[PDB]
Amino acid sequence: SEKALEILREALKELEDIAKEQRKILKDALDELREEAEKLREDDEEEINKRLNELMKIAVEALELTIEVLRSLAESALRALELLLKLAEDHKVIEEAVKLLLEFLKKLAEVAEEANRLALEFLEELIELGGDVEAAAKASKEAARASAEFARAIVEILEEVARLAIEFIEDEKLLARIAQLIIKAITEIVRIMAEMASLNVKAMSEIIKLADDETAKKAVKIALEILEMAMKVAEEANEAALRVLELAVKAGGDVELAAEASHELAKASLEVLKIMVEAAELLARAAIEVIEDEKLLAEAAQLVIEAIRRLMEIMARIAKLNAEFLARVMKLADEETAERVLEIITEILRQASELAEEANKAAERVLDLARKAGGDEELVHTASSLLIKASAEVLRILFEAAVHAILAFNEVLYRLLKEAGADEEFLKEIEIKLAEIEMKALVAKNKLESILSAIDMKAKRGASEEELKELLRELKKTVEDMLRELERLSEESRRIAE
Amino acid sequence: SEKALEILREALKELEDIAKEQRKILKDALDELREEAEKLREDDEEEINKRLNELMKIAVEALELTIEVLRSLAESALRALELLLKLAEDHKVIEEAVKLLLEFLKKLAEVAEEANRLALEFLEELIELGGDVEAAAKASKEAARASAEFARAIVEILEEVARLAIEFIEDEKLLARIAQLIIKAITEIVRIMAEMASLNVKAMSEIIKLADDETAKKAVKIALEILEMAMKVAEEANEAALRVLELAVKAGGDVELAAEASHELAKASLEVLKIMVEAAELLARAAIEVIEDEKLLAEAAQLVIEAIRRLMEIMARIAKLNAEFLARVMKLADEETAERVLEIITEILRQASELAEEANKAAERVLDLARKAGGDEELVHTASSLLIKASAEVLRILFEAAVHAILAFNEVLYRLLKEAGADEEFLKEIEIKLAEIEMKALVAKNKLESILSAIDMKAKRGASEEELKELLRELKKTVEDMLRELERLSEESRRIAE
Amino acid sequence: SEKALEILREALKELEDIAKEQRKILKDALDELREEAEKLREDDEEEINKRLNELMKIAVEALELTIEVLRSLAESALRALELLLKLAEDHKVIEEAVKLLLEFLKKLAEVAEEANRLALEFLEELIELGGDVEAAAKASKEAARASAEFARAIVEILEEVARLAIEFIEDEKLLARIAQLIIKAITEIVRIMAEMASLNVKAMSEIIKLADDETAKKAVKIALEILEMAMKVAEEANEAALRVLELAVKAGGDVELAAEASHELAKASLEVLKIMVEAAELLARAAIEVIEDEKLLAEAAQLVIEAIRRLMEIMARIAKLNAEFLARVMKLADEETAERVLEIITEILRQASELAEEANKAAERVLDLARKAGGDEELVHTASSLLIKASAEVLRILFEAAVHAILAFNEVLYRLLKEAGADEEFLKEIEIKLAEIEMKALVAKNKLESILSAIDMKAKRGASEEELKELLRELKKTVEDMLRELERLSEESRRIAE
Amino acid sequence: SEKALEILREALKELEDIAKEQRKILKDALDELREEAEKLREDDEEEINKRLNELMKIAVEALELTIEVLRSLAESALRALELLLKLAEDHKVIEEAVKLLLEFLKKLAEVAEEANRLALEFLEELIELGGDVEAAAKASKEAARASAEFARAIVEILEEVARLAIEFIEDEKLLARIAQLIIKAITEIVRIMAEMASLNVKAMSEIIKLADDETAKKAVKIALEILEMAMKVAEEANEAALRVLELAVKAGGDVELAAEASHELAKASLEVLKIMVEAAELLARAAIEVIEDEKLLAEAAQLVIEAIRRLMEIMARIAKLNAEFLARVMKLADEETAERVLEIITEILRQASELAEEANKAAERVLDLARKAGGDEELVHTASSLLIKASAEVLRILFEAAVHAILAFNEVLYRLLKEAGADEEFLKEIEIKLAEIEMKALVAKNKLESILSAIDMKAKRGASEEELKELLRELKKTVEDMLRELERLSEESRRIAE
Repeated sequence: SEKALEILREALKELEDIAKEQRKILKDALDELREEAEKLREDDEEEINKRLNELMKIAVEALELTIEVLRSLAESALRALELLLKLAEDHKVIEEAVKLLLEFLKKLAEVAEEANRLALEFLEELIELGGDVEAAAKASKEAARASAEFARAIVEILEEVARLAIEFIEDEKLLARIAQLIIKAITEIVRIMAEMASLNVKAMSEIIKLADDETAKKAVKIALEILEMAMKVAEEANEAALRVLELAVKAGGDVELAAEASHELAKASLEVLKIMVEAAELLARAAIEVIEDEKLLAEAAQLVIEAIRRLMEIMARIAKLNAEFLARVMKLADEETAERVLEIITEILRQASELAEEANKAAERVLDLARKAGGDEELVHTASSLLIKASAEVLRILFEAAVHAILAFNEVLYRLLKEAGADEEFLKEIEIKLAEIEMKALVAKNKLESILSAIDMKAKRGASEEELKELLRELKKTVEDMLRELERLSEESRRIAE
Repeated sequence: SEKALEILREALKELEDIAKEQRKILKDALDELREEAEKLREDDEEEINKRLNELMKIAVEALELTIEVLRSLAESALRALELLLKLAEDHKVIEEAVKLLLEFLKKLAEVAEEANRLALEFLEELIELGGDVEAAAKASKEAARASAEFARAIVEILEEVARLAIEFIEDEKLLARIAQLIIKAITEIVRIMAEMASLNVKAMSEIIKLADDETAKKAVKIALEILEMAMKVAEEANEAALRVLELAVKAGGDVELAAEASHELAKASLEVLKIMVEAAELLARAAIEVIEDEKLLAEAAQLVIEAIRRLMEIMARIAKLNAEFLARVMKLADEETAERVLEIITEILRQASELAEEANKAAERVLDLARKAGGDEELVHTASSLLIKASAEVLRILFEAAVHAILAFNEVLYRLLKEAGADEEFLKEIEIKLAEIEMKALVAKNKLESILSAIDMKAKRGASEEELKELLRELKKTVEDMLRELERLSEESRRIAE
Repeated sequence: SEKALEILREALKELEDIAKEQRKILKDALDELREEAEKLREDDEEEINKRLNELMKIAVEALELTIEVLRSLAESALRALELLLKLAEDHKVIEEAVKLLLEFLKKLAEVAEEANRLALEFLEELIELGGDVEAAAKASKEAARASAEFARAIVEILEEVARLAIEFIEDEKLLARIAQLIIKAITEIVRIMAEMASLNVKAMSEIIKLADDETAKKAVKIALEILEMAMKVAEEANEAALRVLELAVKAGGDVELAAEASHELAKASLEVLKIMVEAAELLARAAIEVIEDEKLLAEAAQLVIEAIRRLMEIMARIAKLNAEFLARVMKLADEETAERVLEIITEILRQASELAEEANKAAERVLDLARKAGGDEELVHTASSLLIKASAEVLRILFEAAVHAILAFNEVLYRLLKEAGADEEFLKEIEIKLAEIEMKALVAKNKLESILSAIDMKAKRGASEEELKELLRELKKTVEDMLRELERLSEESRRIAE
Repeated sequence: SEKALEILREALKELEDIAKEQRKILKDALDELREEAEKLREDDEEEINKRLNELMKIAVEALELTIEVLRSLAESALRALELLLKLAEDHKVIEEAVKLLLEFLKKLAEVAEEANRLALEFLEELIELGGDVEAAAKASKEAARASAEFARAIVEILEEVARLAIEFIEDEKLLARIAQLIIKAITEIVRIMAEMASLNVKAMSEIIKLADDETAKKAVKIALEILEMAMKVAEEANEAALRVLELAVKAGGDVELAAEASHELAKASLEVLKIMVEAAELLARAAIEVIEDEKLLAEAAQLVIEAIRRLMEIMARIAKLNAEFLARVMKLADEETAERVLEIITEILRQASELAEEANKAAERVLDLARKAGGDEELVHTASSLLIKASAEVLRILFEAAVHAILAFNEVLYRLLKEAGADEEFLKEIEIKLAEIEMKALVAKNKLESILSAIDMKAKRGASEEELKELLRELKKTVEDMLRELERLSEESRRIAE
């Protein structure tokens, strides 16, 4: 039993050591490359303009190779855990092995972040030397894409570890613990990936300082591209984490603990999307302060606006998906953990609305920094219209999620009353009051849709921004009023019940 | 029981209210757009020529959006009925709920027609201002296409309501009532859609007044296009209505009542195709009186002729399809409701032949208005040849339907005699006389095909129109004589039977 | 019983009457077209050059339409027989009905041949007037293609009648009679189709008289195209006839009678391919005597050579397929009908070899008429090489068929000895002598392949024609010697048996 | 029994005779072609330049035809064996028949090699006459491709014979004998095919002597192409031979004998890949000594380097595949034949490493002959980098195979201990020590991957060749040390066991 845990501990220690040695090998090769570049700095314009691009290309190739080595190390660690699980029938050693393997994959993603940071700081030391700016930006984007690929591979290995633990586990007290531990590890991986992407965006922001109008615009374009792919990694980590929590719930893992795990996952990923908003806003600030035009200025500002639009949409989508998972788990849960899950869903949706509002403040700050820098006016108006439309979309989706939570909680109240052997006429009265809840909820949803339609009509027509802000304030008042009324009606249904 | 009916009544009242409020929102936004256009009328030629097109584009976007809101309201009303059906085991409340929901979907399609009328009257107020004519026609066609999409969505929701009523219903007296009520609602929807399309064609007819020869021809082209898509909606409404009547017949719904429902459906849809013929004829009159050419005149006249050809063909197809459904239901029916169904089929085919003849009179009026306005002669001859061919095609198809009705009635007489335990030699004599009926029917069909072939030969060769009219009179005499003879032979078979 | 036969007789009489009336309608319309053309002959060069082509196009449209009417009549007659078969349990009336329906489809294909002859004689009366030659040839090819389509439709209706007779029949004495009657009808249909194609080729041969070098070459090209599609109809009629004979054999139809039916089918289709060879040779004679060149002369001669190559190949393929069917039926047959089937297969292969040799004489006559008219020499050498290769291919295939017949007869002798309860050691000696037969047969086949390879090597190298004729004489001597030896070895095996 | 063996002996003697006669026919036709060419040599420049190419084309057509005849002979011999197997229940005659048929297919491939040699010597006698060089090279490549197609057809016939013997055989002592005999025959076929390809490469090497720089480069290109397709035939022969050995093992064929058969197969195919390396090196020597340039010289040298890269890769792949087969058969084998199989795998991997090192020496000799002849420097550096990468790849793959062998042997030791009914705690200790073996093996594999990654990083960066040679020496030291340590750990596990 414990001897298998010690053998896996030794193998994971050796894999951590080889990962550290591979990072040192990357640093050595990057140092050699930088020394060659510095030696060539003294010894034509075309010579430098060509060799610096070749050197950044082979340096990104070296980073991609070290990412491949680290991913192979991760797969071998997963295979080691697979060996250990087979070699063990006990639960204590199994849980200890999963904890140790999650720690190791955390350290491995940390080494990968250090390798990415080395590649980007070397690209900076190269731009010091006078290399290209479009080529440097492209090499940086390739670095970030290989890093995001490593993040996805680690997420899949974490999902496979969760699946092995589910398959070779017969208890709930421990299986839900493994669920929450795997979820903590996935949030850690996505935080490290978002940190890598934020560092790469800051590097592009320090690159655009010495670039031509068009070259700076291309740099901003592919910096928003790397932010888009980091967002894709965040969404994929969320989906895999939620798959893991669904598997355990399916296997009987504690209900309230899985609810707390999904809440913590939603919180961590909303913080990740917030830090990506922050990175995009810093990039937009630098672009506006260096782009130096009247047309490409507004073009880069509008492109950052599309990135923030996608950030808002992904915030809303992750909030809706976690609210729906909590709704299913509520459907399965209990008399009182169901109300705890409804309260937790309300918490997650309040957090998502707050972060969507912070994203709107970020986009408004970017559009004001584009106004003060004197950009195109049509582009700025279109960006403001797009943010009004996107904020309305987030209000719509979060309201739909809250209504779905209220419906699921009412259905759980009814399921509890039916299980507790109440009267038939009484249960008919409860099911008709729940039908009332659903009718008024559908009506509220379509009323929200109608008011959103009116706002979008005025927006595409080209209304003033102050006007749309007041109209959106009205829509928010209406949606909050309708949620409060629907909650009051559901509570009166519950009171009629008991 | 009744409480669920009242809850659904309240939800449908609120959905009717939100639909009315959405129509008011559309009117408000259209008023704002029209005021902006009028304010710009006073304040370049390019400025106006561009902004008026942008304004018509965003106004049609507003109409498309209000159609989307109304369709979402329809889906939510269907979901409300789904809730109510589940919440009810009683038949009276179920039937009352279906009646109320059909009334609501009638009012919803009415609101959609009002929204379409607003969009078209606004496009007219815009052409008053001097916008484009091709762009105005394209915006009008987009409006009509979104309206036809709403009509199809309502038809599918009606079919889903009929299917829910079929699934949650255990009786024939009431289930056939719901069948005929859903069919009345589908005829109402298709009448409203045809009215929207006729109004849009009249709007295009009032547009072509101030358009260039080619611009007027493009306007006429896409007005016939909107008539084609309204015809497609009529055919789809027929197919869905017939699917609904087949489902109930399958479930045991009264036979003679389903026959009366299919007869009324055929009658209403033939009136719809008649009003579309009328709209196409008015459009052709206006085009000929404004196109002002010798080549594009005949081109627009020939295009209206192709539209009338398609109208004739769809009249014939709907008549054949309803005659075939009545033939199947006859196959299932009875001793005497079978003869009632044969009489009703004769009525439907007489009505279809009368409306095909009225369509031929419409096309002849259009070709005479093209002759008097001095158009191309080859195009007019080709149009007359196409109408002779299409009228012959309708005669062929309606005759095939009548023969199929006679065959089905004879088969029902034989099935009745076999069920009533008659002799074996006697039943053999009856089945051989029915084989006689079928032999002479096949011969009659191929004789009609041969005479039609001779007419088409003379037509493609380029015969005179008076000549083809006399030859078509001869073909009609022959087909009526053969139908009378086949009916007499079948009646003599029935007399030999009893 | 007999009353159903009389009712079908009446329906078929009426369908024959309507077919005759449709032929009269075609003659009337063609007469009207020819009168219009003659009236225009007196009343520009472009006027005539355009209107004559339009008139031939609409005349071929009239022919295609009359073919459609005749095919619909055929389908209705099949449906009448279907009614009659259902209406009858007796065998005598069923057989009489099938005989009458085959007679009717014979008369229908005869009317179709008369219609084709009318269309082609009208195209001739038009070329008298001075129409195009390429357009006239294209209209003639379209006429022949519609006629071949009618021939295929009739073949499929004959196959369907054979299948109905098989399905509704319980005896062998009569079922094999119906098999041989359907086969006679299919041979009649393919003879009529080949006659239509030969008449069309003769019409093209009388057209090329007044055509330009290139126009005459195009006429010859598409005349060989119509011969190719008539060959396709012959092959398809063979395949459908053989499918019919296989079905009956499967159903227990007399074995020796099915063998005689396949022999007669092979004989008739070999005569059909012979008459197509004759038509191609007449076309080549006319082309060579009118093409009047040194390059296009040899081009048309080489194209006729490719047509004759395809004729040889299809002769060989039909012979092989019928020999294989007889081999299967032998496998099923008997002690002595098996030897009768082996003798009949020898007869069919002798007939196929004789007709392949006649095809070679036809191609040699064509190449001599191209030599005497002074054509290109490379093309003539390539044509002679292609005929040597094709004659060698036919020798190979027919020898393979004869060897397959000998193998099947030996296998039947062994099956008979095993069924008749002979000794085990004795049956082992017989099966090893049959293995000897198969070994030496495989060796003979590959020796034939090797000698054919040597001839083809010398041919592609460009050997003299007299030389290849002597080498082919040697290959024929070798194949006949090996067949005689293999037959002697099989007969000695049979003698060792008994 | 024996009589069937004698009948098959007679048929195979006749097929050998016809093959010999076909070779004589090819020689006769080639002699005639060469005489025509010599006669034309005396009797324009364009005349010769065209007719010599036409003559080489038709000569390669003659060779392709003789290959087709020989393949048909092979198929007929397979069919003869199929007859004989059916005709025999005894094992002695069956084995004698398979031995005789393998001898015959050996003689047939020998005749095919003689035909290929005749075609190539005739192409040489033609280049004596002054034909093209690109066309001669293309004709030679077509000859070699048809020869490789014949080699593949023979390999498939050998696999089919092995499958027939497996299907109609009930014993292991004899079935494993047939397995090893079929494997010897497949090694013989692949040796003959490699000899044909080496002769063709030598012919191209004697062709490039009188070719233009670009023409010589094209000749070298397609000579390496024929070497590539001969390598493909070697790999396919290996795969089919291994399929055959797997089938017998599946059927119960002796285990240790199948291991010896796979070892001998691997040895023979490694010798084949060695002789292909030798042919490529001779071709590169001739090219460098005749190409006479500074750019195309290095281009041809780099192309030979890619061919040697593919040779190294295929050596490694065949070694890995045979080691994996021996690992499976070990998994099935025994207590001591398992250690014999581990020793044999060590032998095969030592042989594969030695031949990969010889391939590296060949490529280094080619690059030194390109350095001394003064070629491009970038191309030579890229070739040296490619060989360092390929040698590292072969080290990686062979080490993976050796580790897989050690894992399989440990698993067999554990399976033996579990079968021999040892204690449960004892078996748990053994399975945890085997888990130790697997952990340290995974760590060793990823350490090898990391060091290989560092070498490839330095290589793509453009390190010096002496430097990479020392780094590769270090990687080899590390891999040998890790294999020795893993073997010592496994042996200590086995000692703890017993």
